[PDB]
Amino acid sequence: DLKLPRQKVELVAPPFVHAHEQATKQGPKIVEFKLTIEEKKVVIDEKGTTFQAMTFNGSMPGPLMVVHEGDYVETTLVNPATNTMPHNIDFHSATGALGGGALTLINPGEQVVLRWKATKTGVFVYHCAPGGPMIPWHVVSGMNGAVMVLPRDGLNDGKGHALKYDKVYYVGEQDMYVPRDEKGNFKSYDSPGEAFTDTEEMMKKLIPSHVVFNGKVGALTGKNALTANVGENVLIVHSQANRDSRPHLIGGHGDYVWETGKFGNAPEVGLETWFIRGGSAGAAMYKFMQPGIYAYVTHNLIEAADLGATAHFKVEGKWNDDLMTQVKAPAEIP
Amino acid sequence: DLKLPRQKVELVAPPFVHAHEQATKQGPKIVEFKLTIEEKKVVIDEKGTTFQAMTFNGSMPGPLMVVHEGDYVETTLVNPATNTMPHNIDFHSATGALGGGALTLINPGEQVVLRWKATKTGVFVYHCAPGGPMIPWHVVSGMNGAVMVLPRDGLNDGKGHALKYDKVYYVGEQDMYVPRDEKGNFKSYDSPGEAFTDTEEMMKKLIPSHVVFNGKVGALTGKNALTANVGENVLIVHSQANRDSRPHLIGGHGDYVWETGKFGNAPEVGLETWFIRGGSAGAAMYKFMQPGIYAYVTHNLIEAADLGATAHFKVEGKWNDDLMTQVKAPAEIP
Amino acid sequence: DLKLPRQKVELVAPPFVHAHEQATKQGPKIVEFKLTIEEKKVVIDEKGTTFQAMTFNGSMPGPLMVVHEGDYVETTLVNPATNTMPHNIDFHSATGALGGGALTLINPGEQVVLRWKATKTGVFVYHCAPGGPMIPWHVVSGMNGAVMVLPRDGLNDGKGHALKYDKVYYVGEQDMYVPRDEKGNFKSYDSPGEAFTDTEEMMKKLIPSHVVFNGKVGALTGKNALTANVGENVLIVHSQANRDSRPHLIGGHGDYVWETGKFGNAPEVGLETWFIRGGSAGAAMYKFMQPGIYAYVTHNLIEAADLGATAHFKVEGKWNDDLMTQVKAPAEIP
Ligand SMILES: OC[C@H]1O[C@@](CO)(O[C@H]2O[C@H](CO)[C@@H](O)[C@H](O)[C@H]2O)[C@@H](O)[C@@H]1O
Ligand SMILES: OC[C@H]1O[C@@](CO)(O[C@H]2O[C@H](CO)[C@@H](O)[C@H](O)[C@H]2O)[C@@H](O)[C@@H]1O
Ligand SMILES: OC[C@H]1O[C@@](CO)(O[C@H]2O[C@H](CO)[C@@H](O)[C@H](O)[C@H]2O)[C@@H](O)[C@@H]1O
Ligand SMILES: O=N[O-]
Ligand SMILES: O=N[O-]
Ligand SMILES: O=N[O-]
Ligand SMILES: [Cu+2]
Ligand SMILES: [Cu+2]
Ligand SMILES: [Cu+2]
Ligand SMILES: [Cu+2]
Ligand SMILES: [Cu+2]
Ligand SMILES: [Cu+2]
Repeated sequence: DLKLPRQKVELVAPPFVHAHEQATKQGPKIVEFKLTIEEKKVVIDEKGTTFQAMTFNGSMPGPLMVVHEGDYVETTLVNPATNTMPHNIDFHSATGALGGGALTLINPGEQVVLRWKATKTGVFVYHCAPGGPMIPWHVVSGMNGAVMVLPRDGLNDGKGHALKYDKVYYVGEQDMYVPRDEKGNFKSYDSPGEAFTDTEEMMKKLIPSHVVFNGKVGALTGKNALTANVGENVLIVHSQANRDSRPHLIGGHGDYVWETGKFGNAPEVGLETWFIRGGSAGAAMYKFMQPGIYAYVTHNLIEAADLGATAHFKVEGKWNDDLMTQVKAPAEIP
Repeated sequence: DLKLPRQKVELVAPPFVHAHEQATKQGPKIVEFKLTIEEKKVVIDEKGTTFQAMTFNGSMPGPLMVVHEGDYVETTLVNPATNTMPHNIDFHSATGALGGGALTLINPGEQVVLRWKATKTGVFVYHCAPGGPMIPWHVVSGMNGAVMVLPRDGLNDGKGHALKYDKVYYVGEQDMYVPRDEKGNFKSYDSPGEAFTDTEEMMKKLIPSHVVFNGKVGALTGKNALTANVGENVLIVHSQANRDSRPHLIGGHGDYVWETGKFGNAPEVGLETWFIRGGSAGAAMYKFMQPGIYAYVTHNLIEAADLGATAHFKVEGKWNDDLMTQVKAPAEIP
Repeated sequence: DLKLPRQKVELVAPPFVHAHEQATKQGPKIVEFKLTIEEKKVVIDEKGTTFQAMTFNGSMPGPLMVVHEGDYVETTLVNPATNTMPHNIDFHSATGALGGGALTLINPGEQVVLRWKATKTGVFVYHCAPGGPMIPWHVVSGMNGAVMVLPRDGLNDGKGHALKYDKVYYVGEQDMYVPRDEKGNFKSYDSPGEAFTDTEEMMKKLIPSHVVFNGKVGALTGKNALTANVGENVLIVHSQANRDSRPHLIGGHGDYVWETGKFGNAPEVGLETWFIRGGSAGAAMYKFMQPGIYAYVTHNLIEAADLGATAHFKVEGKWNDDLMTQVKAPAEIP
């Protein structure tokens, strides 16, 4: 029925985001994406703890999909025979059939093609949701990502002005539940199925062992720190499919923040810390003013420093002594 | 002193809501309600776990009371001699005397009549609050409900347009704390008083055993699923008197959401997931676009799927293939 | 370089706030503050539990600093040789160098002078953040306070009207993690260093033993209840540097609330309960209408009643029977 132009997107791994337009002169298109599910054992911390992950496209989070209002998003979801479990996909951006979940349940060896019309603007979670107790399990095993639906005129501040970002990053936060043995060491398992009983028991107690960005402690640091230059406006999309978070850029602010993540609402301005409700994505933009290292955290600092939820930015440019200066370096008290 | 017309309301059990006007040509009235407290042992899950509940009018949540701005709400609170504990009522909608709590403490065998002027619009929690450690205990035992204070002109979108709902449901969410024995089985108790010591010990650790809607796992499913038709605008009032929640309609959205619950503020639009602060009620309206089953959850999916916090909607009407379609059913990967 | 007038502030202990102007005709100044760090063992509850606290200026929270937009805040941070640990300060109001933390690390025996320009309006957390796992530890040991950056025209309602408070209080909420011995009694320690291992183990489990205002159970009660008169507009600044909170004034409302705490955004109106994201300060103003006792709580009522997070207001004036009246005192049921 649907006679619109087709455009393929090459997805890229988080925290990066596939190339896209903000404001566009294009009309509605059918935008084609492929997600291939991968179950895999991964390392989640610097001590070598392992984890039975379940992923879209091999990453935690799944990649960010970007379209415009009124596009049709046509996803080929692939569950190779090398996986063990059925899977599906639920888009919080979509209308009907449990977000798509009721139309996309696929066994290992199968694929399905779902299309949904992008009638709601904002950033939104997508996640697997097979049914029943498998829903939380697949999500907290890593099977969640996000999609961004931009207005065709790009972003605005609510107050008629365009808000154009120079770059965008996607920070997906994952609560993980790794059981411990009697000795107190984290357990390792041979399969997701073997991990399930212990993992569910822990899940129901509601306290994660790890809270990470991009799948692992320290993922968005060192070589893989986020970057910017003084003067650049950076959009940071943050999602959490199961559990609340409170993002904060240490040494910066949220200049324009959509904490509930939906562009039909004006952004709030000048925030210190914002709030991502579990089951949602939000977004914050900041124009960097100072060079140096920043930490981007959830501001439960226990989670940030001790459970894994810290990213860095390394920012280039000239220090601004008007905004901040060390008037007197550390010295002995007179 | 107060010479206004009197109107009696027949309360109805949640999730339903007693008949009322949205916009009205009536002026202020004294609106009369009766709440009769019932302490009772109830079943809270499909395994037969029992629970020492304390209720207004026999239900968890207590029933939704609906009035208009500037009405006077005159409540006869009754504590029959068949109960064991003192009780009272605190309305977050009311001004003075700890919300009414300091004027309504009644022993078994007593009743009291409190009137308060509805000067604040929105949805609001009411709950028992006897004093001290009994406050949390009575609340988490089930002694909470909500009241809705509508503008006399009905609801609006902030942007001069009326927002008229076709039906309203009240979802009261309850965190419950049922201790376990050494074997790991939930305990049963002969009285609320006998449950108290174990229950308080658990409460202070801040992790519920169950998180339910309408008093029990699965209460708002099967026969008792919520219903709608494609084209109907449904208001969903959600309250949580003690603990945060993050509502989400799976396959839908919050078209207009007052997550802090107060109609003096414009609604937010197009939300995926919203946030009910513990100690509050909020409200979301959605116009259904697709038939079929929806789940309405808190989007901590562990809580939703594993601890009890899932409702269903069954929606009648015609499927819209423009909004969503299964382009290719599950098939073997080529 | 900076040739502006200098003004010294004499800080005062919370919940009080040093004298300041709301609207002002002054231009930018360099506003001088001194904070002297004190590590000390304190009592945190009415049972005599002790706690290894780390403080700015001897108090939990640290004192509220008040300036205006475009002022420069020049803080002398002093770490006397009588302390054991290094410390620093991070202002969420400031731009660059991890909020100042990267420019203020001082060993016992040292002091440092940091200046930052107040370019963001609102209430903001400040806290110590030495590095790594020490960050959460110093914060949850008490090393956090707040700063308020007022517009030069004072506060407004977003809708061109001034919002002038008659008094302001600062409620700093502290999550505390005091381990228990095998017997189940809270442990005491001879030094912060000796407390660290047990305290970190508990911290990572994310459940506080105590949640207090102004450093101790019952701190803002009795002699030290907050006060008001009917007719007075009271601003209540609330901060939580590590963990969410949901403030509520029992028997009142938030007439004007900036829950995210930033004055570039209009306040919300008529709230029952608001939400302070961990890592932030927010503010609520209320004009008292009724005399008597109010409780100001976090509306996790377990936390409020059982873990320490209750303050009182004692309010003088004339009871308003229009707003609320006891129509019939407790009596036997007919
Ligand atoms: O930022 C969204 C917010 O801005 C307002 C204007 O106050 O509308 C702007 O954004 C809309 C969505 O992009 C545009 O359609 C509109 O033309 C533009 O003024 C609000 O209505 C909206 O909530
Ligand atoms: O939806 C509430 C929001 O709308 C505004 C207009 O932007 O006011 C509307 O609602 C008021 C409350 O019902 C009415 O009194 C008013 O006349 C109407 O325009 C905002 O002021 C308010 O925050
Ligand atoms: O309350 C802040 C809110 O109000 C608006 C008007 O709707 O702006 C007012 O506040 C600004 C900050 O103090 C002033 O600069 C402005 O002149 C005044 O109208 C909004 O723009 C703002 O979000
Ligand atoms: O801003 N520091 O946690
Ligand atoms: O929207 N699904 O959890
Ligand atoms: O408002 N009482 O918890
Ligand atoms: Cu899956
Ligand atoms: Cu979901
Ligand atoms: Cu009671
Ligand atoms: Cu209450
Ligand atoms: Cu310190
Ligand atoms: Cu911080």
